Order: sequence, then structure tokens, then C-alpha cells
Amino acid sequence: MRTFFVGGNWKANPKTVEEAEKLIEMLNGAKVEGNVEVVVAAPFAFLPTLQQKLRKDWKVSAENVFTKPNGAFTGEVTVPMIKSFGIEWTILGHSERRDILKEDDEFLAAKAKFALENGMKIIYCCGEHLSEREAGKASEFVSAQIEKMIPAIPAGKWDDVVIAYEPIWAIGTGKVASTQDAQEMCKVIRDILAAKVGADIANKVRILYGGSVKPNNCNELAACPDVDGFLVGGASLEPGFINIVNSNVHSK
Amino acid sequence: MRTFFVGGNWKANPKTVEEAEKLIEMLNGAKVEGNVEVVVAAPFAFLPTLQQKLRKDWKVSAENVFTKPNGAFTGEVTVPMIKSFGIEWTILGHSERRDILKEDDEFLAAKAKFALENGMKIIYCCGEHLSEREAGKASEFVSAQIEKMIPAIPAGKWDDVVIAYEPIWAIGTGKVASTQDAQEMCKVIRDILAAKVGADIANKVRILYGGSVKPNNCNELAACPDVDGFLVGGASLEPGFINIVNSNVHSK
Ligand code: NA
Ligand code: NA
Ligand code: NA
Ligand code: NA
Ligand code: NA
Ligand code: NA
Repeated sequence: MRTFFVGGNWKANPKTVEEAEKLIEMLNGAKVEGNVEVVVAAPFAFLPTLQQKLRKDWKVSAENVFTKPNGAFTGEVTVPMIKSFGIEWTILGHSERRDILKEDDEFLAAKAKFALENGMKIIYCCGEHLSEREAGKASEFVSAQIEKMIPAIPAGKWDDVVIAYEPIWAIGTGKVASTQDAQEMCKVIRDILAAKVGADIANKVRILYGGSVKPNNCNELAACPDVDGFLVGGASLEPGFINIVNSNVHSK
Repeated sequence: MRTFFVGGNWKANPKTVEEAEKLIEMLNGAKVEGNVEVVVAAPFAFLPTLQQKLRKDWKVSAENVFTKPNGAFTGEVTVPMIKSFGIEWTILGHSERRDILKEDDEFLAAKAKFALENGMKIIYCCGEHLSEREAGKASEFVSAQIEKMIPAIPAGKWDDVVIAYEPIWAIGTGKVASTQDAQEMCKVIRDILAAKVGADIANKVRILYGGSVKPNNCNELAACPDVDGFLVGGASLEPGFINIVNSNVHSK
């Protein structure tokens, strides 16, 4: 059985380092049940304090990295800088970066390859927008994203890759995703992997649900067979985050 | 006389926090001559250690910020997060962000307004590319950029604005900028300000040269009448940075 995986994506929150520290202290007191791999992703400026203060059985993640080790890239943070603090993870391809900062698949594949070849682990995000959902072309769209990601992954590095599905069609559109939607799309992804890189890799890669996950749905979601965990949004800043970590006991 | 201003833009360097600390210790031992306002800008992940360790007569700067205080903006760092560490400055509109990360003038004006209204000081960058230089349309291009910036600046906030001119046409093009180029464009900018917001503001705003500045040209550049200082690239990571800070004694 793949180890259940929960990443808390703080996104661009909280506003202050003091709030970040308060949040860390709460996470540090949380009683985790079952077996689960927990990763906490935070704004670059809070990464040193999170790496310093966060419980050592959890790991810290960046929310992005650039494509190069260093250089003439004002404003960008790079893998070596992250690693210098002992941080081992980054998110890549989040819908907010693809949409608002205009990150394209070519840029993202270059980041996945560079990250992995430099010893990072990645949470690689994908997912379709409203029109493709309506057209019944979700699988196709998600497939093309995964097919762009596949060639990026170096030999021997699938152990260091986690994929998160984001129902972007359910974000601010007036439409909501169901538990079955999550299961269907995670299965879609696993089957793409199986066809393209083989069953052994498909069976080991954790595929996460990255839509709205809260204490009131995490248990039903976790129980879905192809849902291996979550990339949590707003609840990662709240006490309910622990409920979501602990939903691993409902997944088999 | 406006106070001479030198910002050291580390860009996406160095690779490691240990190197950042070594660099800070060197800057901390530097003997500054004359009167000069020095600002050091570094990757978000190194900002806490720079704010902690850097000499207190200099100020720390971010190399970018987003347009909002916080929220669903995975990967982005915001003004409140910066300010929570006591950091008072950010760069905005650097050529590398405009070009590689596709930041447009509307995005940049929104960042200048938000930054300033939240108590930040900004180093706002502008400058033309090769074709406009060749066409003799540099003033026009730079004017439009400044005209997009002007409406962003809140009432009472020009004391918190510094402008840097970047000869992007001289970056990786096979062409080099002269000392006279720098003086001519800084004068161009001052005169735009005078016409658009008045002589009192034009006479107080520091306008920096942001092309290649090194120990072998900083003194001649500084002496130019409309050059009020520098936004330094690669030399800000080198001992020569102090020579450049100290060139203020040649500016009147
Ligand atoms: Na279909
Ligand atoms: Na491996
Ligand atoms: Na499951
Ligand atoms: Na002309
Ligand atoms: Na003021
Ligand atoms: Na001068």
C-alpha cells in the first residue's frame, strides 16, 4: 500500500512571521494517528523559521522554485538556496502559478527536471478548467499535462515525485466537485502513468486530491481507492488540518 | 543635494545561506566614506538572516513583492511578510522580471501603489531595449513606463520612491553603454518627473544608474550631475561593492 500523503499548502499566508510561529506551535502539539507522510509548504520568507521550529517527523516544502541554480533572475529563489536550509520538497505547477503568474508546461517540466536532478522531491500539480470539464475532455487535458511532465522526470527519480490533481473548474466557478470526481481523476492519472511508464511506477506514485479538503469531507475522500492523500489549501492554516492528516486511517 | 543612493542587488545569488552569511560579514567590515544611503537586496529565503546580521546603518530590501497582502497566491511573498521582519524596501520592475517572468506595467503599478500605501519604500526600475535605442526612441519608451508609474504613487509618498534606469539594450546584446548614456537617461527621467509632477519632486527623487557598474567606472558615473547613485548587479556580491558605495564622494 502506498504511504498516505498530506501536504499543507499555506499559499501566501500568513501575513506575519509571528503568526507563522503560532501556527507551527499548534502543529507541533498535534496527535497524528495511523501512518502518514506530512509536508508543510510555506512562503519563502518563513521557510527558515519553519525548518528550524517545525516538528522533525514532518518535512518542510517550498511553494515554488526557479529553473536554475542561481544567477540573473531578480526576485527568484532557487533549489540550492532551499537545500541550504535542509529543505527537501517543493510544489510545482500549482494552478495559481499557472494561471496568475502564467507558468507554462515547458517552464514547469524544466523546473521538475532541475529540481529532481538536484535531489529535491516535488509535488507536481495538474488539472483542468471549467470548459474542458463541461466538454467531457478532462482526461484528455490532464493527460497532456502529465505527458509533458513525464519526460522531465530523470531515471531513478519516480520515488521522489508526488502528483496533485486540482479541479480548477471547481474554483470560483459556481460549481463544486464531488467525492466521485476526485476518485475518477486520480484513477485517470494512475492509468496514464501505467500506460506511459509502467505499472510498477503507477503503483508507487502517490496521487493527491487538491480540491477543497476540509474536516467535513476528508474521511470520505481518503477512502477512495486511487486517492493517496491531499494537497490542502485553507485548512492547512487551521486546527482542522490535523483531522485531514488523520484521515489516512480511512484509506486502504 | 539629494543623498547619494547605492543598492546592491544580489539577484538570485548566492546559492547558499552560508555564502550569504560570509558576504554579510565582509560588508559589515567595510569602511564607508562620505554620505550615502546603502540598501542590500537579497533572495527571500536569505532575508531573515540578512535583516538579523547586516550592519544596522544599511537597510535590507526584497527583490520583488506581490500585489496583495496575503491569500491564494502559491509561491508569492507579500509586503506584510517582509515588513514582519522589519524590512522596509523592495525592488520592483527589474528588467529580469519584466522580461523573463513577464511582469507588465499594469502589474507593476499595482505593486508600487500597494507597497507604498503599506509603508514600503521602492526602487522602481525602467529602461528600453535594443530596438528603441537604435531607433532613437529611448526617451519615449522610458517616458511611457514612468507615466504608468506616476499615477500609482500615493499622495505624500514620493519621498519613498527611488527610480533605477536599466540600459537593457546593453545587456547581452553586443553593445555597451557609455558614461554619457547614463547621464542623458537619468536627466530624461528627471525632466519627465518635473513636467508631470513638478520640480520640487523631481529635485528630490533619486534616480539611479542600473547598467553595469564596477570599481573601474563607478567614480566617473557618480560624477554625472543627474546620476544619484546605482542599482548594482554582480559587483554587489564582491568586495568591489564598497568602492561603488564610496563613489558618492565624486558626486555633487
Ligand atoms: Na469524454
Ligand atoms: Na530514486
Ligand atoms: Na485512498
Ligand atoms: Na529621438
Ligand atoms: Na511621505
Ligand atoms: Na551624480
